[PDB]
Amino acid sequence: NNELLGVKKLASIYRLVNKYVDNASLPLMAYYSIARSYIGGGAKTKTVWSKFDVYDEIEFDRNDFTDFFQWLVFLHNRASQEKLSESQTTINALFSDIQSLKATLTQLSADSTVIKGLELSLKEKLNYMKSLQSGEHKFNNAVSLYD
Amino acid sequence: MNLETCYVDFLELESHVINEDYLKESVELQKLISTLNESKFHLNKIGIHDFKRIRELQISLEDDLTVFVGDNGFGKSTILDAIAIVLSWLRSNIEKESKPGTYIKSHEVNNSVDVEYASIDANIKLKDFNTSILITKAKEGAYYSRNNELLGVKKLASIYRLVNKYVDNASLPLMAYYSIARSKTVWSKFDVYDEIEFDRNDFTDFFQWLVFLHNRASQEKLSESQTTINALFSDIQSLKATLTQLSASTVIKGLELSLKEKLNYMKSLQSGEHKFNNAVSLYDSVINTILKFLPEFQWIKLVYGDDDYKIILKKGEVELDIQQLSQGEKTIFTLVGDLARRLILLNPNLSNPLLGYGIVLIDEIDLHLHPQWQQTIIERLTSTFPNVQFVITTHSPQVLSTVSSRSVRILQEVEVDGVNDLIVSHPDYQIKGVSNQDALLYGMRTDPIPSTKENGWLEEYKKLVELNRYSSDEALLLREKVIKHFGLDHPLVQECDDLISVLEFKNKINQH
Ligand SMILES: Nc1ncnc2c1ncn2[C@@H]1O[C@H](COP(=O)(O)OP(=O)(O)OP(=O)(O)O)[C@@H](O)[C@H]1O
Repeated sequence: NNELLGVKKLASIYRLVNKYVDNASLPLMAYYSIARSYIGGGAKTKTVWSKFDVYDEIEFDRNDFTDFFQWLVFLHNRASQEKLSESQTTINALFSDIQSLKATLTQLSADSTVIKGLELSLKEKLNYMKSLQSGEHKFNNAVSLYD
Repeated sequence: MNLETCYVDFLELESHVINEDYLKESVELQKLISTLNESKFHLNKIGIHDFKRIRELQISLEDDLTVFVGDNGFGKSTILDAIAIVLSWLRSNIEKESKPGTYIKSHEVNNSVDVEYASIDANIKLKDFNTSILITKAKEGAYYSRNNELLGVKKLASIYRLVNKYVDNASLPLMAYYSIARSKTVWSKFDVYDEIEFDRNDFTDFFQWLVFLHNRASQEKLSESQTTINALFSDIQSLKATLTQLSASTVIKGLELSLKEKLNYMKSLQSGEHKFNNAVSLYDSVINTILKFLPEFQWIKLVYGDDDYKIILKKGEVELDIQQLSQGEKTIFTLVGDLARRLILLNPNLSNPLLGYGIVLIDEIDLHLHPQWQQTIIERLTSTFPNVQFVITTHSPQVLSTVSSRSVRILQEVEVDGVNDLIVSHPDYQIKGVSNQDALLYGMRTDPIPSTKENGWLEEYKKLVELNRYSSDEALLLREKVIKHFGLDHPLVQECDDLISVLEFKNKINQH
């Protein structure tokens, strides 16, 4: 007979902690046999991913390569969506205001004009942009993951 | 301004002038285009001879809407297939001169003893210009009606080839046929114009097409376009920074530089190709068209979540996944999406491409639809695209109550001189706004009340009551069955009791 008390007990702890934790981590197990040479040497569209998708098999072969390609494009589009929207608004406001200051300094033309007010507006925009950052604080965690 | 008169003189001018640019900009071309754009394309008449169950018939079609009502095996699908056969040849000639169209299948010929050939005739009227096309096939008859007469359609095809050869971004008529189950050249978008026939209940394919188009649209918004907007992000700022806060001669000197920068920024836009319905412009136009068709929704967008991606529709204050929709809404969604997709691509010059011209054939519109949906589909179809001709066949009486009586045709079967042939009639009343059963009785000639066995006792009890024999023992026995099946409070019993009381009072007065 086989003795499976230890594995059953250890796995029960992982399932219990996974029950009460939103994004609990799991150990990584993999095996790259000699058949990987033509895994890269040589269906319904997937829309849902999960950490248990990698747990179907312990070995690497065939369709895993295909899934990598489908996963990569999913990451790229996620970055592109976050590149647009409100992040572009701060891009337009902060750069133009900074450019407005820089040209004036370069121009050296002639109440001190409105240079102080422009600098104050730039400082306010920079402070708001810094406060708006969330998560990894570098475009959330999508662009950084792709790079 | 006759089309023929403008066409002949433009052809003569083109022949006289060898140079293409000389005739490219001239009064003859402008006159031809101007009179071509105001013409309204619509079919006028059709005749059928020895085709399937139809022996000999001539049908006149309306200019905006026409509804065919009939039973099973009455040739409703025969008429639509005949029109598709006629339009196939015109489409083939438009694509290329001297190209075969669709032939008549051998099994489609009538199986009568004395038949020899089957012929189809059609008439297309464009403002004042008229044309007619006849296609015929003989199975085994010794004498046939010569060959197909395609002379009329070749002139029209050459007209369209001429107009679109010199001036680009022209317009073409729309021909579509939404059939039943059965079963370069703007190909970058993947829409296929080669096939006239299209099938509904293919929501998966349209969903994937929408997702791929959205990804291409998002890709085009970046890269070199992001550079041009960056330049515009400073010229407008300079204009404001030079004319807004310092209003209160060196200060005015910078305005010339700012205007020079604006003109230089205009150089990049000048070196830009025409939109030609690019990926960005197609997406918003399609989405807005669907939103216009269904005003109950606020917006539609594709959301890439932390792990998944899906399309979210908002109505009221609730957000629904696209997959939560029922079968009827999916069918409407793909039908409107395909119509908008074809209309946008076929009219790249018009400011509002939803004002094109064409003919659309729909078979069994009421398939997979709740009765609450059937009562508003016609008004929305006829209001979203106001310049298209529709030919529709239907089975549901609920749809009929929303259609004017001037666009209703009824197919019957009558026998004349020992030969049974089909006939077309018209309703004798106005059926727009009437109740459901009135529409069923007048527009379909069917009994609205079933002939169930439980009904059999009802009329017998009524008849006994009307003959002043309600006190008879037979009536008393029958009342037990009726009152047991229906109940005391049912309105039908209540009116019967009212009649009983009225007759009793009349008998009391007469007796005294
Ligand atoms: N070769 C033929 N000769 C004579 N009659 C034919 C022949 N082929 C078919 N028919 C007739 O065609 C009739 C059915 O025609 P059709 O398909 O137009 O009917 P429909 O009820 O309008 O169709 P649908 O449900 O597709 O709208 C049958 O009743 C049959 O008698």
